[PDB]
This record gives sequence, structure tokens and C-alpha cells, in this order.
Amino acid sequence: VLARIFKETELRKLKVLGSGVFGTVHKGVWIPEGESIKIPVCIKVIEDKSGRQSFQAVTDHMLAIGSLDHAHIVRLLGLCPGSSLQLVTQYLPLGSLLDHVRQHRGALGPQLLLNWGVQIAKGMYYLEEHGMVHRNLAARNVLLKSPSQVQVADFGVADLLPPDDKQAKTPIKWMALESIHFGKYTHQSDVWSYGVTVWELMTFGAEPYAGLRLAEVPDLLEKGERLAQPQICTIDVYMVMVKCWMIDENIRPTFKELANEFTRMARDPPRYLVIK
Ligand SMILES: COc1cc(Nc2c(C#N)cnc3cc(OCCCN4CCN(C)CC4)c(OC)cc23)c(Cl)cc1Cl
Repeated sequence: VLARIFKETELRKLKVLGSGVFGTVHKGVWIPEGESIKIPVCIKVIEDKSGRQSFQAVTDHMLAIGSLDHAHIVRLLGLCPGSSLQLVTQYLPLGSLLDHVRQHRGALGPQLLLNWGVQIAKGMYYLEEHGMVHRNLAARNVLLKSPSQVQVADFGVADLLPPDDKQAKTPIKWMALESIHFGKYTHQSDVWSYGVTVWELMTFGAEPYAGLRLAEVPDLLEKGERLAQPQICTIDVYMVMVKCWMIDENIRPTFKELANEFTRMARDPPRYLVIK
């Protein structure tokens, strides 16, 4: 695939859906010139409020995000350079998997939970096979394309911005220790974030390290503390998560191994998730 470079005139933002550190997200419309059609899209505006740099040039890394497509990632339809960067995707109205599980909780049933572990790993495996480091995997950035199928969103976006060493800006509770301590991001550090994400699913959207201050999270990890075993998880599921949070980057599983292992468990869900 190949992403489109939009003219500013064929994009219109219509409503803010959210706002974080990696930009503001809008419901939008794509109006391709002269075709008499208005296509619903989702628009993420990235503005560098720290250093006030522009995004007028189409970098190799923006083209890399735009040449990826897979059933379990959100395709980047295109972008629109400018003083702020606009990223354009399909609009997925069903929203985020985090909100879904928080609302329905155990009513979702064990098959769907394990199936989603498979799908997120397959999406991540695709991204790894194409050399794309996500840098911000989390249950909030897994989106429902359908009631049963999810897609990994926001891959590559953190790299669109240069680091600011000015003295909360990054998602500490989802990050591998090597990323916190050294700013190093790899497919192996995406595996750590994957383990947190599937922990979010099995707890139905509990907050990781619920009541501790962010400053204290690295020290607890080095001392060997980890997210607790979810109530529905048998020891076999939890052990897959624990291997994801090894400080040794080389002991963590691969995305191929993770998709394989959740495939095997999804073949007999109640032997692995026990939902009262
Ligand atoms: C464009 O670029 C990017 C966009 C995104 N984020 C989203 C992507 C994608 N992709 C796709 N689809 C999304 C749909 C959303 O809202 C749907 C449900 C909300 N409704 C609000 C109003 N009430 C009445 C009903 C529910 C949404 O909300 C925040 C974010 C979405 C990301 Cl994570 C990264 C990049 Cl680079």
C-alpha cells in the first residue's frame, strides 16, 4: 500500500474526540476534489507546542507508517503536512477496546478476551516483520473495527516528535524499563507494553499500578514487583504476562510466540480464564 498526501482543502475537522500528548483527535470528512462525496475519516493533529517546529516536509518515517496495512492494524489513509501535521485514518465508531471491556467486563466471556490477545499479537507481529516499532501500545490504542475484531492504532506516532529533555510526558506505566531509563525503544519494548495491554483486558480495564505515584514505578520494577495476577486468570495466562515484563530484553517472548500461545489457549478458553 501507499499513503495519500492530502491538500488542506479536502479535509474538514468536525468534532474533537480526544486530546493527549501525541495530538488532538477529531471526527472529520475527506472531500476528494470534484467527486461529490464526503467520506468520514478520523483526523489526528500533531502540533509541536514545545519547540514550535513545523511539519511541512514528508519524512521517510511518515511514508513508512503509510506503507503498512494488515487486518489488525489501522491503516493510515494519508497525511497532510503543514505547520501542524494531520494524520488521517478510517473512523472506527465502536471506539476503544479499553472502554469496551470497562463497560461490559466479565459479560464479554473468555473466548473474546483470548481472541483479542491473538489479534493484537498478530498485528504487532506484522509491524515487527516490517521493522515498525509501535512505541505506544496500550488498551486505549486498540480499537474495535467490529464487535469481535480489533485493530492496533497509533503505531509510529511517538517517533514523529523529537525528544524534549525539558524538566508525565510519556506513558510510564506501560513502558519497558530500558525505555524509562534510557529512552530505548525496540520490538522487545513493545512486547512489554503488549503484556500490560493484555493485563488491562483480563482485569476489564483496571489501572496498572493503580494507586502509586509515577515517580515510584521504576524503583518497584527493579525491586521485582509486577502487576498482580488478574482475578480471572489461571497461572498459565499470568505467566505469559510475567515473561513480558522481564528486565532482560532477551528473555521476553516474541510476538510470534505470543500469538501462538494465545491461539492455543483460545482453543479451550475456560481452562485458562475462569469468569464467575
Ligand atoms: C487519525 O489518526 C489517529 C487516530 C486515532 N484514534 C482513533 C482512530 C484511528 N486510527 C480511529 N477511530 C477512532 C474513533 C474514535 O471515537 C470513536 C468512539 C467515540 N465516540 C465519541 C462520541 N460518542 C457520541 C460516540 C463515541 C476515537 O476517539 C478518540 C479515536 C479514533 C489514533 Cl489512536 C491514532 C491516530 Cl494516528
